[PDB]
Amino acid sequence: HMLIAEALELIAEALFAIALALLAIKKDKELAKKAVELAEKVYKEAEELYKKAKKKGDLIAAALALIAQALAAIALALAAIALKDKELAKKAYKLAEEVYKKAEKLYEEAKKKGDLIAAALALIAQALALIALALAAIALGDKEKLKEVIEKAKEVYKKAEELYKEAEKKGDLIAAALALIAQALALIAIALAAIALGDEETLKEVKEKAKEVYEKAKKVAEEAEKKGDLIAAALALIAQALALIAIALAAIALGDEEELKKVIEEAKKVYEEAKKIYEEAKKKGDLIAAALALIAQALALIAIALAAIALGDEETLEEARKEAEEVKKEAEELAKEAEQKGNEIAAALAEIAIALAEIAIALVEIAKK
Repeated sequence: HMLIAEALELIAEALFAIALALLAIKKDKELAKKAVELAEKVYKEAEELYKKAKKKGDLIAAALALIAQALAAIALALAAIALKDKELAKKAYKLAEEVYKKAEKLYEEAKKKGDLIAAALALIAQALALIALALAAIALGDKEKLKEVIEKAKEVYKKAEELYKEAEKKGDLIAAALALIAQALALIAIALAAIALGDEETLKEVKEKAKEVYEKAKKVAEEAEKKGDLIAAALALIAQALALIAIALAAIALGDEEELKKVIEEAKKVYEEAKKIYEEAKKKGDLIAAALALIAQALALIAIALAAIALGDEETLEEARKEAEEVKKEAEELAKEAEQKGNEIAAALAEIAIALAEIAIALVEIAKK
């Protein structure tokens, strides 16, 4: 359980570098270089953790190590846009390609052994790596690289759909929710690539397919709540928020103001539902499920922030910023309670919610002036 908690801490550190790169978009070159140095350090540390997890046979810890590697490449690509550095954008592209190739081998090994949870996490690392490739290709202006992102992301979407159906037939609702997370992240990679290419039809297909993921995640959350699995229910709410982020990105490029207003309404329902799961998880003592509920709250506020910025809704933007600070304070209290009871996994997951809430705050500051 120590290798899993170590990888989750590296995930939170990678998200901290993303917020640093997002804040540099203030237009500060030295701030963008500080986010670069943190991203390369997290990438190297997660590489050593991946080798240790593979040496011990912990496929779950090895997959989480690759997820931190993909988030480190995303921060490197975001710094490339702020610095206009094509040489550094090429390095982020190369590092993201190595994560995609490593996660592909791990997904095959986990599928043959029956570990559906580890296989779903490997697909999440592939989808996150494709987001880094899309951002790096945008900084380079490579139309050939943008088309490769769309083709690879379609393979991740198809692999996650087969894994979701297999997990649903076996009753593994945790792996089924993780498979829907990889689908929503893969659609985000396509949306970013289709925007730079100006593909209206592909953006229209992302919107309808993300709605299908949103409806499937609502069914998993209701089934997990009936069985008493609050961990799977919180993961299903995370997939709901990530699917709404993909719909917002597509509605932004297509100029669908009515769809953006529906995203805010739906994301508010996910945020309120995640608050009920948090109260139920804390009452029964499930600190891992409670931390995942705060993660779903932060992602739901990110979807609200993106839609309100494109709509110019300052009242809703101010509301999401206030709720983001409330999530950050609650996660700090949960981290103290988790370490007081020796639950290092929940303590690391609470740190991920803090970094996610800081990303939403950075998004609000980006639109201010």
